[PDB]
Amino acid sequence: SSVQTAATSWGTVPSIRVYTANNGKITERCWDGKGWYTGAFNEPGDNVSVTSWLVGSAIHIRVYASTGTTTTEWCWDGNGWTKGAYTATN
Ligand SMILES: OC[C@@]1(O)OC[C@@H](O)[C@@H](O)[C@@H]1O
Ligand SMILES: OC[C@@]1(O)OC[C@@H](O)[C@@H](O)[C@@H]1O
Repeated sequence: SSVQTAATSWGTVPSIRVYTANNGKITERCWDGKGWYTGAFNEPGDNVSVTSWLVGSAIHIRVYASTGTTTTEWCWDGNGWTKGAYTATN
């Protein structure tokens, strides 16, 4: 019924990313210290989770988008979103 969210953050500002699964689609809202805005992530999914990590000054984000029993990993590594290698046999 209600939307389903996942959130991650990094640094001291901080930067925050909030992913919302709604009606089969996952979108992204972003905060970098100035106000909330809509991010570049939009992919199919009924469920979302996220994790992120820093390597020095580089942020790496992994978003896990699921529809049915299939989970697709999406990867941010500084140069746009790319499909990750994650697989599972659910
Ligand atoms: O604009 C900020 C942005 O580039 O930050 C990294 C990712 O969260 C992207 O989806 C997002 O658009
Ligand atoms: O750089 C992308 C990648 O290798 O990062 C680590 C894991 O998230 C993998 O599934 C993914 O393909």
